[PDB]
Amino acid sequence: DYDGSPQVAEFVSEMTRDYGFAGEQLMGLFRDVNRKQSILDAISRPAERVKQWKEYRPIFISDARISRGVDFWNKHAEDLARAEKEYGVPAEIIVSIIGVETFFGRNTGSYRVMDALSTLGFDYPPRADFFRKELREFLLLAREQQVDPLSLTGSYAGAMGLPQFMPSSFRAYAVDFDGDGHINIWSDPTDAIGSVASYFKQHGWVTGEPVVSVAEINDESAESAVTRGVDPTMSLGELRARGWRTHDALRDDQKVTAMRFVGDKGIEYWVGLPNFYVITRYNRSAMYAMAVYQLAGEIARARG
Ligand SMILES: C[As](C)(=O)[O-]
Ligand SMILES: [Ca+2]
Repeated sequence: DYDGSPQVAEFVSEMTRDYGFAGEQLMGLFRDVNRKQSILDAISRPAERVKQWKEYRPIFISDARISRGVDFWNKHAEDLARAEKEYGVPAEIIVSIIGVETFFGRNTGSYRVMDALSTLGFDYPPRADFFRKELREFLLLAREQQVDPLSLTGSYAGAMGLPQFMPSSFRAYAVDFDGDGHINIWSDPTDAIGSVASYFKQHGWVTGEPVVSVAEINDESAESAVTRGVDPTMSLGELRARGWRTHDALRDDQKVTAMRFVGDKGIEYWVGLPNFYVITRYNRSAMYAMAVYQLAGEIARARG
């Protein structure tokens, strides 16, 4: 497959030139790497019908998902208490991220990271440059952990372990959280716990600030302020000047988003506060962040 590709040889040339790898051994690795046809079909898929909150929320706030989230919390309560004390990130949020990303380990990943990132970085032009950056960080992270690169698994796009970190997030955020010398986000829940918290804190999480606020609108023209995407463009003072009223009497000066969900029992208006934006840094989706925030609430409810 990648035995003698020109681009593969030019990737190995940059690896031995900017990061000091041994080209010969590096090209012995790529001889054992498989091009995954199923990955190409997956990422070649076109626009997939986005779901209404009415249908999206019940997929992730299920009795099974919550129940297993309390078990996960019970089992690692001491590491979660440690992560929340050191990083200022709520424990229910950490559990909820892991429960949403992998269902607490049930869906860690079906492909070898080396296959996924190679297939993409060398056989998918639209984002090849991106997935060759991740391939590079992955070879770097496999060297740092002294693990062998073919033993690591992940999603079709190369997200790894319980928190589904892509290689670059692994190198920049993952932490050795039980003091044993390794960073094992695949099967060491302690490192998963600490790694998610390090991610959130380093993406701007403010400890003690609320995440979301229920909102009302004075007029249907205020729906023109619904945020297209997850990037805020106004302060809360702006949005309120547009006809949005938050039940919470929160300060004006802060960047917010405005959301209109078609919920279980009618239209739902939400204002996403900065911390809510930190959740979307994990996956650029308004419904994702809402499912994570509410799931963390259900699990904290059921745990007591
Ligand atoms: C896909 As990620 C949580 O490493 O940005
Ligand atoms: Ca560790």
